[PDB]
Amino acid sequence: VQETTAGSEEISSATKNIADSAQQAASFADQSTQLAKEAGDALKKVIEVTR
Amino acid sequence: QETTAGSEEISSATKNIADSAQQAASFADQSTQLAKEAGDALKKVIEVTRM
Repeated sequence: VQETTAGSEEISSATKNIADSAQQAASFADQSTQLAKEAGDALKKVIEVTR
Repeated sequence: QETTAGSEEISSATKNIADSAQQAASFADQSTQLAKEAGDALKKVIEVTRM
């Protein structure tokens, strides 16, 4: 039970690290998706301008 | 027996996160690579425009 609790404690520690890292990775993925759509909305009025 | 059942579902979850992570890391590499070339080709459209 002590062996198991020690491995369970490691799984828990890792599951927090994955859960905090993914919530910040996702937030930069939604910021990056917005800066791509924005830089696209910019660039198409430079394609319209070059035309 | 309940722990054994749980230890199977943790393995399924571990694998689902490991696969999701690998693929997402591939997509992130493919994404950073095209934002370098798209920006290099835009630092040339700025020179054709200013020309």
